[PDB]
Amino acid sequence: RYSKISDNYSSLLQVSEALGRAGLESSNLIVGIDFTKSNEWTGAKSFNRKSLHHLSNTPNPYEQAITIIGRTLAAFDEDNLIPCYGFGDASTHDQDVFSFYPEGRFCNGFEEVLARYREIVPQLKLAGPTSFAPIIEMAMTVVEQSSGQYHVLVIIADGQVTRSVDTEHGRLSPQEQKTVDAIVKASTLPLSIVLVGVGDGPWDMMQEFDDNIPARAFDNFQFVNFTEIMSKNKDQSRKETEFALSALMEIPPQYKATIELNLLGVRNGNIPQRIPLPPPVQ
Ligand SMILES: [Mg+2]
Ligand code: NA
Repeated sequence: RYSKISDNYSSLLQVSEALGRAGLESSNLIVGIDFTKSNEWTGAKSFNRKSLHHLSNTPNPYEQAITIIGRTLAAFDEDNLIPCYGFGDASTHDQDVFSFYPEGRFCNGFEEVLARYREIVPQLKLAGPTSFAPIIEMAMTVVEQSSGQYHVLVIIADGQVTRSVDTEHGRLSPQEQKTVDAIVKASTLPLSIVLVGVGDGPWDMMQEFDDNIPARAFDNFQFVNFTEIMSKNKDQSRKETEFALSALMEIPPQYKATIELNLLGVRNGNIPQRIPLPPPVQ
């Protein structure tokens, strides 16, 4: 489907212009980066047995995804300010997020996101387990504090939310419970959530995860498999446009939904204020 569309898109500029014609207006971007220890081994097939957070003269999958999404959404970002958070390292585990800059200061453009990411990475201790509840709750808090301006939260991760050891008997983990609850509660705000999967996975459980999210006033969640798209044997430009479209094609409909439900521009009033930890760096 996005493959069929991308066959006509040679640049991210075209994708940006298409999003605009599709109704997307002022749109803000929040980025959350997975710093769990599994990043050390989920690059076995997709990244030459290197860590997915390996730094070098070629971008790792996190840097690549940030670049494509950032370049595509930049045109809609009026203040160019991107709240950016890490989670899953030893300072946050599955409980918190940390801001890329102290005092929760936002990054100035995706270029600063990328630069600051490279500074932070060598100082982190990767940990776990995996929950997206803190990062989704952080995004909720930012949306509320902005008085309901429309945000897209892009979570880039190398593994699904941690499951129960007794998952075979239908039991949910607290990580699953809180993450699903956060997705549902986030639908009371003008907020879209895109989960970008990098690395080997496994990601075969995501369709089912999506299907099992409880009913919401609008569908505010998308999963996109970066690795599967970028592993196709076609030109770089069209792998990039396919990924951009696969991640963002549904953003303008979702935006329109937040207007129809009168979520846009208002405070919900029921949103706990999550506080980001400082970046755990020198
Ligand atoms: Mg992981
Ligand atoms: Na913004």
